[PDB]
Amino acid sequence: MTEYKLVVVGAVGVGKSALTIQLIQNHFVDEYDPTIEDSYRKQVVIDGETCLLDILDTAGMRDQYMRTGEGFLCVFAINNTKSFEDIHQYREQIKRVKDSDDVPMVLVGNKCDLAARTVESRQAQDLARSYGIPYIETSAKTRQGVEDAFYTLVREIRQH
Ligand SMILES: Nc1nc2c(ncn2[C@@H]2O[C@H](COP(=O)(O)OP(=O)(O)NP(=O)(O)O)[C@@H](O)[C@H]2O)c(=O)[nH]1
Ligand SMILES: [Ca+2]
Ligand SMILES: [Mg+2]
Ligand SMILES: [Mg+2]
Ligand SMILES: [Mg+2]
Repeated sequence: MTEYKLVVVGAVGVGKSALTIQLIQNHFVDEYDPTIEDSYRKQVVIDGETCLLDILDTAGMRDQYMRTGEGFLCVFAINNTKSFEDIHQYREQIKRVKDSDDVPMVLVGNKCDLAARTVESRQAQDLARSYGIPYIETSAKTRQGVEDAFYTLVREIRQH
C-alpha cells in the first residue's frame, strides 16, 4: 500500500518519543530515556487510505537517517522556550538533509497539559506562518492533538 516516512525532530526532552509511542502504542511514557535512533511502523487508515506509517524517532548521525524522510514533525515544548527558539536550527537541518526549501513539515507544541507555559500559542502560530506550515498543540500524556499532529503531517506530504 502507500507508505509515508515521517521523522520527528526537536530538542532534548520535548517529548518526541512520548508522542510517537502514544500514537503507535496508545500509552504515555512517563520516564525519560534519551533516544539514539528508533523507528516504528504501523498500518493505519488515514482519510480512507490504507497506508504504512514509518516513523523515525530521532535524538534531540541524525543527518543520514533523516535523509529518507518525506515529512518532518518539528517538536518543541510549550514550557521550554529554548526548545522553541531551537526550531530554526532544526528547520535549517531539514533543509540541508533534503536539499530543498519546500519540505513537508508541521510545527508541534507539545506538553500542552502542563501549566508552566512560556510559549504562547500566538507566538508559535506566527513561526509556523513564516514557514508556511500548520501549528498544532499536543500532549503525549492526555493524547490531545496527537493523532491530529501526525495525520496533519501525512496530509502535508500529500500536498507536495
Ligand atoms: N506532562 C507531559 N510530560 C511529557 C509529555 N511528553 C513528554 N513528557 C515527558 O517529558 C520527558 C521527555 O520525553 P521524551 O519523549 O523522552 O522526550 P524526547 O524528546 O524524546 N527526548 P530525547 O531527545 O532525549 O530522545 C518524559 O519524562 C516524558 O514523560 C507531555 O505531553 N506531557
Ligand atoms: Ca506510563
Ligand atoms: Mg526520545
Ligand atoms: Mg544536503
Ligand atoms: Mg514570553
